[PDB]
Amino acid sequence: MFLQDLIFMISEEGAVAYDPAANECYCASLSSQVPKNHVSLVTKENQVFVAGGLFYNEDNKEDPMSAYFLQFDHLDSEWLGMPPLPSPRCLFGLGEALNSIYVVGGREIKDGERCLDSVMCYDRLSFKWGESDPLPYVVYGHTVLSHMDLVYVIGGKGSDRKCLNKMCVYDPKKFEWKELAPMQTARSLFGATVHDGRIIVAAGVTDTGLTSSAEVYSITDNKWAPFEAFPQERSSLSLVSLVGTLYAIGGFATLETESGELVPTELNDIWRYNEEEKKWEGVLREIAYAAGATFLPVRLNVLRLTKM
Repeated sequence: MFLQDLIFMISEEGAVAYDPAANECYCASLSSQVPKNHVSLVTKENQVFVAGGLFYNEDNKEDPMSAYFLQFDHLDSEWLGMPPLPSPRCLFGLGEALNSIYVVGGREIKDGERCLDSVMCYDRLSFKWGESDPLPYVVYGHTVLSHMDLVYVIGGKGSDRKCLNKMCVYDPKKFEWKELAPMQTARSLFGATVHDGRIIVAAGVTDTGLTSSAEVYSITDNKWAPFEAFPQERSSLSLVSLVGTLYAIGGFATLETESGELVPTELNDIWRYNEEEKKWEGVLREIAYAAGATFLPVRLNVLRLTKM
């Protein structure tokens, strides 16, 4: 057998792996160890990390709260403990480059909820956390992407709590943050991925609502262009590129009830981008029930999983 590339859905309820081509769904983990509020990343080498939540640390009188840091154990479908993130922040993003995992920006969980320009780095050889070169601006709710040992920071909200069209990139070899071309539409809490060597963004919150808009960025040319709008305005949409196909998954949308009420609603649906027609197409209404799920492309041995 060879591992198969699947959509991996992570939440407090467990981990579900979905093959969107066969429409087969598998239970990858029954563990609850991932905190509801979390972010996740998969390395090029298929290792899955999660950070989030909050807990009282054993050891620190000055800063008594830390955040969980976990790594998925492929042998027993449990989450392995790691040295915790010594920073009780939220609405941050996770990146990776060279032999480090990066926790980028965000805002403080407690008093005054300061927005952050700080970057915490987990050194995978030494097993220690520490501070890396700070961002050029404070930012939370942004998306972080990792490609060719660069770490991209896209959108979010800044020091005035307004949405950003900015994008910047970190090169750890040069210790250098650089500003890249901005998006057309400022957005936070949005979906983004690298796909066929370009960066694609979709949906998001804006300063006074939501957007369905999408855009595509050429890394080579440092230029944005419009991309097929997603069919619905949403917050916290996820994009996942899986063996050449772009998928859009979940997030919050507005339900109009029979009586005309406009109610926010959380979805775990999946759509695919039809490249030939340049259109989004529904795939499933609900992968599984979850709140606050994240989604990644992950290779797994299907014969070890429980079919659902």
